[PDB]
Amino acid sequence: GTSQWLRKTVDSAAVILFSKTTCPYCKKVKDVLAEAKIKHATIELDQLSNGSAIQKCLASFSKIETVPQMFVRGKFIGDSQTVLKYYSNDELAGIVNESKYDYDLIVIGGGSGGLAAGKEAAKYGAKTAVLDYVEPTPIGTTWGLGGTCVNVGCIPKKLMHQAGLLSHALEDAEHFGWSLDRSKISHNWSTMVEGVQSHIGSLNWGYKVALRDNQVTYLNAKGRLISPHEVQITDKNQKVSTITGNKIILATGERPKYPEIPGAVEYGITSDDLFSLPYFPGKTLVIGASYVALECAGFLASLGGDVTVMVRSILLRGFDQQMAEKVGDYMENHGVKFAKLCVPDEIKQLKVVDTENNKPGLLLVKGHYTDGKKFEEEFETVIFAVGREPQLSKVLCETVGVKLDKNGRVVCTDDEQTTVSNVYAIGDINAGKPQLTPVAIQAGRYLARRLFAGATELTDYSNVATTVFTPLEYGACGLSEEDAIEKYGDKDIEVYHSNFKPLEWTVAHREDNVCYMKLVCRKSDNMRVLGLHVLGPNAGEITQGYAVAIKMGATKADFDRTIGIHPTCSETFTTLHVTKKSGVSPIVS
Amino acid sequence: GTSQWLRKTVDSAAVILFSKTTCPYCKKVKDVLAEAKIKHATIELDQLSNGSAIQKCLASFSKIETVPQMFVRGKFIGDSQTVLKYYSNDELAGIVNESKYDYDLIVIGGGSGGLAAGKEAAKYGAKTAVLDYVEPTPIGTTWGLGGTCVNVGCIPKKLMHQAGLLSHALEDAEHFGWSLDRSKISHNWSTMVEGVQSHIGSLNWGYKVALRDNQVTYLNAKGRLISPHEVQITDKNQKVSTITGNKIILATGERPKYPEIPGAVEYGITSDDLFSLPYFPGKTLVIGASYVALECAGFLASLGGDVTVMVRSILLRGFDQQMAEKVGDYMENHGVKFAKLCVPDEIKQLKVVDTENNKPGLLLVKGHYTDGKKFEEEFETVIFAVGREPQLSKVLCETVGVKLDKNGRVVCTDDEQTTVSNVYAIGDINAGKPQLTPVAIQAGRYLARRLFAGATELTDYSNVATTVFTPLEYGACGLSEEDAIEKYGDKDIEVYHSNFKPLEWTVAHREDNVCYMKLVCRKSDNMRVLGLHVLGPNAGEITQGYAVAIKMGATKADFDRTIGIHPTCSETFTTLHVTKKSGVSPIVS
Ligand SMILES: Cc1cc2nc3c(=O)[nH]c(=O)nc-3n(C[C@H](O)[C@H](O)[C@H](O)COP(=O)(O)OP(=O)(O)OC[C@H]3O[C@@H](n4cnc5c(N)ncnc54)[C@H](O)[C@@H]3O)c2cc1C
Ligand SMILES: Cc1cc2nc3c(=O)[nH]c(=O)nc-3n(C[C@H](O)[C@H](O)[C@H](O)COP(=O)(O)OP(=O)(O)OC[C@H]3O[C@@H](n4cnc5c(N)ncnc54)[C@H](O)[C@@H]3O)c2cc1C
Ligand SMILES: COc1nc2ccccc2nc1CCC(=O)O
Ligand SMILES: COc1nc2ccccc2nc1CCC(=O)O
Ligand SMILES: [K+]
Ligand SMILES: [K+]
Repeated sequence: GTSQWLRKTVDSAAVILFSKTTCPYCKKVKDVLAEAKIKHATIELDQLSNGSAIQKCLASFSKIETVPQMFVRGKFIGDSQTVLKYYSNDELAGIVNESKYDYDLIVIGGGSGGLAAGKEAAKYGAKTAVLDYVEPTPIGTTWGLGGTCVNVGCIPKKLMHQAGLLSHALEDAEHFGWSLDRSKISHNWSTMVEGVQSHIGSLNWGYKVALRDNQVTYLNAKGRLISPHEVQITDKNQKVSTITGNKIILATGERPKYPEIPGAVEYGITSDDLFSLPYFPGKTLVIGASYVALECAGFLASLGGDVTVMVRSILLRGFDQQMAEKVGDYMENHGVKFAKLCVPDEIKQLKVVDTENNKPGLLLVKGHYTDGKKFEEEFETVIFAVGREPQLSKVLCETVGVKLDKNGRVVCTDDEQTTVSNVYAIGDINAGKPQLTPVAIQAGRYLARRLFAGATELTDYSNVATTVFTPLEYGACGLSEEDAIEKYGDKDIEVYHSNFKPLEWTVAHREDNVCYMKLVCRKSDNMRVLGLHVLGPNAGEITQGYAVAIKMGATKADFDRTIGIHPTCSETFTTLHVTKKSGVSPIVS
Repeated sequence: GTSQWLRKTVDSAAVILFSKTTCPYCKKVKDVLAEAKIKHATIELDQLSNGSAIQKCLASFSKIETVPQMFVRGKFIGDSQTVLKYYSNDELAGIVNESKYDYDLIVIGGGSGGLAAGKEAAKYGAKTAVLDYVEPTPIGTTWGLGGTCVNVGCIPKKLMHQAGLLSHALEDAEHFGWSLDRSKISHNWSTMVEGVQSHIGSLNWGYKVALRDNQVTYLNAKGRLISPHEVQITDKNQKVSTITGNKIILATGERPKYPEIPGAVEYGITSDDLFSLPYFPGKTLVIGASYVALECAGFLASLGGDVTVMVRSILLRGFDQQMAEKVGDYMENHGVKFAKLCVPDEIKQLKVVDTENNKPGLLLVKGHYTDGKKFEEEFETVIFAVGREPQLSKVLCETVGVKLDKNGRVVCTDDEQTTVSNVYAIGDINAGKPQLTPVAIQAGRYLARRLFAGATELTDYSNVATTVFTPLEYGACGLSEEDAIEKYGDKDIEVYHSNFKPLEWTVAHREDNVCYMKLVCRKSDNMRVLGLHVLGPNAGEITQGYAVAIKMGATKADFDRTIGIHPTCSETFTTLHVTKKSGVSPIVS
């Protein structure tokens, strides 16, 4: 293992120093490198149990077993005397910059994964380029650096969710003694969008500054991988050039799908357009039943919108269906209409968007229900939320030899390596991985450390917690109840559950027995918690800490022995006792 | 162990059935007991690794080793034939009700611990009485069943905190696009108190119904333990009688202290009076620096109050002092005034409370600073928050033989047993234990199960998480940084930390680099997390789940391997990297 590790580490590191913490010669090299502004990885052999074995293996590359040893791009450069020789002769700059390639790393895609990977790689002296380009939506929407989450995903969706939550805060404030005339209070969509877009603008700028401050080259250019080490770039002026890189990270993400019906591309919008929409959507139809569809429907209804969701089959396919039903029931009871078992056939235009006075157009949506009844209703805005897909050319990928699956996603090893050994894929294009921002960031930063700092830690994609930011939020970590029963059998599954009522909801006259949580446990494995599920306010804050306990193998007894914090929603997890097998109601007084 | 356990279990259980899950004779006894409405504990010997040993030990009490075996108050009553004989002869009711004592359990105190203990004991057929009496405050305030938390603690404090948070929600709503004229919005104290008191009233009633539905006797009476098994009760009419009990649970809690200065008792109030105060406090002085003092000052300031806190030395003594400073700094920057290194000398009355128009009086407070300067300022309300103390007669406790410490709290074994072996103490009077509602409830329910259902599980009082519901909340679990350094030495402690900014605060134009979290870790124990600390919104929701991971022995690597939920405040715990030893700033972009 030690020999294989050392060979890979030496081959891939841009600039790396083998050192010991107590080694004055090591300190002298560190001081020279720091004076010369040369960034590098450092491995302290006296902080590794196999450090003595590593020292002996180093002689296979350098012919010495002493520290310090400095390497550049797979070549031993010297001990302390040799490094100080290069410095004193003004040779050291030329040596640490010598490469077959323009860059140690080229990241194609400046989103959650690619910016994380690029910034982290640059810290170890990898000469890094990040390419980002935002192909416009069909109506011409575009945005700045930072990817889906920053511009058209997690950040603006959660801000618009917060504007929706503040609706309920205005209602609650009267019950808690605040004197306000709600009959005279309205929401202004464009004022909210201006706020959200000013924050996004601060992130676009922040990322450009962060790349500049890490000596990363940012190119606003479309990248195409044309051979293992060569990236063709096309700038805004349609000027084409080629740059070369040692390691390549594909981090190009996905874009919204459209249904293949007349009028969809011409008259509908997607989440890409919604978060900067210059006009209030008005009476809205959301087609789809993903977390995006329900999140978007939810905040638009809480901002005073007339909202309908058109659902082909079920809500939140792949999530726990009991929890998905409760999420949708809350929405239907709080102002969202559902056209269930219904699909669209055509969108017709009745009015064009007013691009001068910022008002929506008008659309006729024709569809049909499974019962044979026609759907025909006017909406001001139609939002498709029917899935996202990667944008890689299947032909070009095959030419370079990067394997894709039938969905067009990249087939990777558990260390993000593609079938082209210097090329890696992270984030939403990595086939089979949870499509989440913190996953892409951990994958990118951990990969950068393996490539350029001799790290071994892999990303753990198991039991990744999530939250759906519907009007009543849904947090989960681990298996759905149905998936646990399919895997282990009904006889080996115990489910503990309870309704609960936030204290905040009492004086506000909100519902009893609507917030709900459950633990899905394995009887034969000491009642191991396989799945945790919570429907309630602040569900992401609730869920996150339990994700650490589940990663560690938490059992029901671990939950029971922990004392609650009172008064909280989360403390209910520490006192669950009603099982589903008992048939006793989970409702509470 | 098995023999000692069985003897204690048989001696203390009111009604207990030794059974096996697959035992038709056992089912017949269960069916008779259920028909006769006889509640009991059940131990299924085939669900215990030492069940076969227990069966053999049972013959020391019953002369048989078969199941079922039924016991009442330490006496073997019969196998299946004998129990059906008693039933068929109408003798079984008289047998299961025969005792030397009126009650199996008398709980003195109907608060967090005592109601938890009493309800749980009654489930196993313990004939239970709960005594509760609320001695009026000096101004005559009293309230109903449920104890400090329900009436004058956690429940109303967190509701008034929520009313305060909704102030900030009104401010935030304008930035998120809501059109409201804040210059015309005011708070009505009495409307909020009416809401809070209607919820408390629903809990007072709920508890009385819950005790009735568990066949618990509720006496609104002051109890005094006059011998190990005899409780003298004094009813509202000053009528005195004696009831007897097998087990006694002392669960009498604490009441606020007053400083020994002129005017304090006559003109000041405490948290006991604040939560039902019929008039707005108006310009308020809070004397003290406990979590109660700061929680109360905090919500009164957010409800438009002119509030000053008079601090003798430090804030939140016994909490992490870095975190206490940040808590107080946030308050001082958001409308709370602090009179630091100051003590009161006298309260003089300037105006009497208007009990007809619900307005406060007026008070002159005279005190002094450590620098020798006089304090002399008028306030409408003066709230003392200078500590709480138990109310047990030191003389009577000595007469029965219940040992108290120098603070008047009860000295208990790790199973809540006092120096009088049938008498137990739970909750705030249990010397050395965290004074928290969920602690009292877990202690009471776990004790009831040991007394009456043969349970062995003890309450774990280690690493109990807390939250201070100041305007910016502070959640913690485990050691303060200073206490970790005192225990293990500075060289063995590593502290990871970061500022952070809630996404909710961006568009709302709230502060960068004010919310803050840290992990206090032990270097020599695999970077074991000794203490977790977070200052930010929803800090109780954030902290609770990590308390399970800390109970399980979480390390920094456990935190790092877990993936964040985005966008949340809690996810910052999964990506901490800045150490205090590095000297690198914890501020973030
Ligand atoms: C509406 C919505 C809400 C979401 N909410 C959440 C949430 O709350 N929490 C969460 O964790 N996740 C959420 N997600 C998922 C999250 O946005 C993604 O998992 C994350 O953005 C994926 O990051 P990535 O680096 O794979 O790609 P992206 O962030 O999509 O970045 C890829 C970038 O590469 C660019 N690019 C594409 N092709 C090229 C090319 N040839 N050359 C150069 N650049 C190119 C793209 O235009 C883009 O800028 C949400 C997604 C959406 C759509
Ligand atoms: C302002 C404030 C805020 C708090 N906030 C929180 C918080 O947010 N979270 C938290 O976990 N904890 C909080 N606490 C602590 C919590 O209230 C206590 O830890 C908890 O109430 C203790 O329960 P207990 O059963 O020991 O006693 P108590 O709840 O005090 O109940 C004891 C009862 O016995 C009665 N009694 C006394 N003597 C006799 C007698 N001789 N005969 C009969 N009855 C008698 C008392 O009047 C009372 O009704 C707070 C406390 C205060 C004061
Ligand atoms: C994963 O996407 C789907 N998978 C399915 C599998 C089996 C049957 C139907 C399915 N429908 C969808 C996507 C749209 C929908 O939820 O109806
Ligand atoms: C625990 O209560 C205190 N302990 C102290 C110990 C040593 C020195 C002073 C102390 N003061 C208080 C209570 C009031 C205060 O915080 O000043
Ligand atoms: K518990
Ligand atoms: K992490």
